Amino acid sequence: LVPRGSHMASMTGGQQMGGSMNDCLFCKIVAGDIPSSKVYEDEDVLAFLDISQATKGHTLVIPKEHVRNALEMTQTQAANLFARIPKIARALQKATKADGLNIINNNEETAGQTVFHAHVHLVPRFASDEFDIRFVQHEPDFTRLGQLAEDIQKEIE
Amino acid sequence: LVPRGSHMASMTGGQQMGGSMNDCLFCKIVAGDIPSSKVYEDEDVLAFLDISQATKGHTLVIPKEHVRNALEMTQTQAANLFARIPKIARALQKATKADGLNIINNNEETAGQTVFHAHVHLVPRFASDEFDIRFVQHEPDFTRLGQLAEDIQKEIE
Ligand code: NA
Ligand code: NA
Ligand code: NA
Ligand code: NA
Ligand SMILES: [Zn+2]
Ligand SMILES: [Zn+2]
Repeated sequence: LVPRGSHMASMTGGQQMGGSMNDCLFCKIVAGDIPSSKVYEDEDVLAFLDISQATKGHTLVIPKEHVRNALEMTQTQAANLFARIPKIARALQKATKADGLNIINNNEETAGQTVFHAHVHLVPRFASDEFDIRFVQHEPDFTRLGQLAEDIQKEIE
Repeated sequence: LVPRGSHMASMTGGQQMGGSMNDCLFCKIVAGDIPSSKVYEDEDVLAFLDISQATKGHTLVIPKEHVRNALEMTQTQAANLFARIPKIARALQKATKADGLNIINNNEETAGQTVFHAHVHLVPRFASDEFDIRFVQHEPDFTRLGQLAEDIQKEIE
């Protein structure tokens, strides 16, 4: 596991905020210091087009309150961030006439995270894209699978 | 857009539930009719290992209440489903000693959806995987990008 230990430690991982994180591009966008291509904003959340446009309409939805990623969120932070996502996604699909949509949150560098303020990608999909998720499949060993589930249950409890 | 029109139509897309959806494998799992490799359960949510194990510990988190996908959810449905996800993800990461994690929801067939009961994938990542997300990048035309954001804003409002 990743090291912990801060005068601002959070119970759920990461740091509590003791106004914004420094050297955080997304905090600077929230503060209005740096411009973004905005599509939605309310008291808790900001959504803007991802400038790299993995597909047409690719959007990031971020909390205004800084948190590193979902691995470090409280249930309240996660509930607040995602409550807005269906409404934004419906609008994105309508505007782009998309056939489908992927919702993606990446946590830490091995999962592709490079900006350390939580962001949820909304990636419209068009029956055409160079965008893709490689979901490989394996045949389960049910005995090992049962033991893995037991191990994970232990950690929740 | 996809056709609408049902005696059980939902305001947010899809159908309201008028006890469970028939011919739904995930509803049958929720009902306890079909077994699953469970890792977490509460009043609103069930999480179990995905039998295909895209990576070690790959888990699906589903609402007990049937809804097709996030495109058709209410804010309450989305808030309830994702509130539990950080806690489950932390446990999964601890149990597997994962270096990162992807959180993914796929909506409709072009985005990879094949089971039509909403499910959020938690995909542990290990610095090793054959699992991958292909996030292609493009250079923006800022004038077109600004018009696209305007169009999307129009649909939210
Ligand atoms: Na935290
Ligand atoms: Na990311
Ligand atoms: Na609905
Ligand atoms: Na899926
Ligand atoms: Zn930030
Ligand atoms: Zn169902």
